[PDB]
Amino acid sequence: KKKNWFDITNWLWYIKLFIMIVGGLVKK
Repeated sequence: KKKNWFDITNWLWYIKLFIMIVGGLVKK
């Protein structure tokens, strides 16, 4: 489990969604 935690693909969804939740605030 913890040895595979470096696979950014697990938490990549929250990164892609960060642009969706902000919409217009994406530029900061």
